[PDB]
Amino acid sequence: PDARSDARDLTAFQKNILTVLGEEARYGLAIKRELEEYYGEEVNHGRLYPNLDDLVNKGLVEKSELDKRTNEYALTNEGFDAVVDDLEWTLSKFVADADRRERVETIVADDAAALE
Amino acid sequence: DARSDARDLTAFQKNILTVLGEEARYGLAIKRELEEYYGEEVNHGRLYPNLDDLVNKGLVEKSELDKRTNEYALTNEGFDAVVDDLEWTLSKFVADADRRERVETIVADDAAALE
DNA sequence: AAGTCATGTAAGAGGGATGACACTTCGC
DNA sequence: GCGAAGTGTCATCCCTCTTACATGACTT
Ligand SMILES: [Mn+2]
Ligand SMILES: [Mn+2]
Repeated sequence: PDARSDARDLTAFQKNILTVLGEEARYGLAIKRELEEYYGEEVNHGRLYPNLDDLVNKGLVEKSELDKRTNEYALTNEGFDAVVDDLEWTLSKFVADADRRERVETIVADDAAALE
Repeated sequence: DARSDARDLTAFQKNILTVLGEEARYGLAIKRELEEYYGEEVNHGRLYPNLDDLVNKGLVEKSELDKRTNEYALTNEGFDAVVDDLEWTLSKFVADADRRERVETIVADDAAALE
């Protein structure tokens, strides 16, 4: 399977969900909480749990159980490709100049400093 | 703030801005690259409503190439929206060494395609 | 058992898409 | 003129989010 076919028509909310899981697997309300900080507003859980179940059936996210009241959601290999594919597509269109490039390099470098 | 504008944007609109980040284009030119991204035919009745809706938000400047042609381009505010949801996904992707190595290889293979 | 936590779920509501129909303008 | 390019517009479908209500599970 190729992620492009199933990961280029997702809503911004669904793409932001996969971006979150790209950092590491989280449970339902942990994704809700880190999405809420991006938007600056509340994220109605009635919007989150259905969007994650759609992302699950498409093969982008997997659903495992921590308790049985809690589910830890994590990207499938296809889902990881979905994030990589869209990141390649943005950098393709952002790295249009030598100036644009190193703006990315320092963006990465700064994020490399943030780990320890 | 850039995140304020960036956060409230359809995916179809984030794609329009990423298109204009590469180069300022005219209406249907944007359409054709969005068709090459989606693998779909992009209804122009959907391209122009949003395009003008991004001009209402201040992220796109609608100039005029010819009396029948418009040239769309990103504003400074428009470009800062693209930068900061680039920064957002890169902060979440760069989670370890191999994710950093992977990114900089993309930018390397990307920067080599500019000749 | 009490108070949460975590998730499931549907009706109505809300907002963009579809698929046309229209105008002007350019090139031959 | 004639065809096409480029864009403007909307009725309606379409689909998602909102906004609640709902349950079982973990902690004490
Ligand atoms: Mn909630
Ligand atoms: Mn069209």
